[PDB]
Amino acid sequence: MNIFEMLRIDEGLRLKIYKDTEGYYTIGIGHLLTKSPSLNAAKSELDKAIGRNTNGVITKDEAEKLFNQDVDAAVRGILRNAKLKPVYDSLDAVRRAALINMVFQMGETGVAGFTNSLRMIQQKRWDELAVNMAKSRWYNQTPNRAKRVITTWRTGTWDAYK
Ligand SMILES: [Cl-]
Ligand SMILES: [Cl-]
Repeated sequence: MNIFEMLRIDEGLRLKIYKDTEGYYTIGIGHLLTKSPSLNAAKSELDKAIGRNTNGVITKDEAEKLFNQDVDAAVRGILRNAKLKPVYDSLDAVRRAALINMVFQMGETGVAGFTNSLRMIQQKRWDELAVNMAKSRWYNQTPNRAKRVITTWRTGTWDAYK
C-alpha cells in the first residue's frame, strides 16, 4: 500500500469528463478540470491539460499521467507551505500519506485551515484528532472517504484500505 494505490481507491478512475461530488467537472483519477458550470470550458481545460483535441475523452495512460503530476504537486505544495511543512516533517510514512490524500482532495488552503487539527497532529494526540476532524463539512459530505482517512490518521496503519 502506498499513496498512489490509496488515492486510486478513493478517487476511482474515469475516462470521460464527469461531475464530482460537489458537481465539478473532473476526469481520470480525481483530476479537477474546472469549477465552472460550462462543459465547454471543461473540454477546453482538458485539451490544454492533455495537449490535444480530446473530445472529453482520454486514455488510461493519459489519466495516469495527470495523476502523477497531481500527486507530485500535492507533495511539492505541502513542502512549500509554512503551516504544512512542519506538520509533514513530524509524521511517520503512513500518516504523511494521509496528509497528501487530504491535500489532493481539498487543496493546501483547505488543509492549512484545519488549524486545531494541525496542532493536535503535531502533539500526536491521535484519538482527539480523529474526533476533531469528524466535525467538518468534509466529513459530512464524504463520510466513507473521510472515515478511511481518519482511521489512517488515528491508527497510523493502512487497515481502512484493506
Ligand atoms: Cl494540468
Ligand atoms: Cl464517501
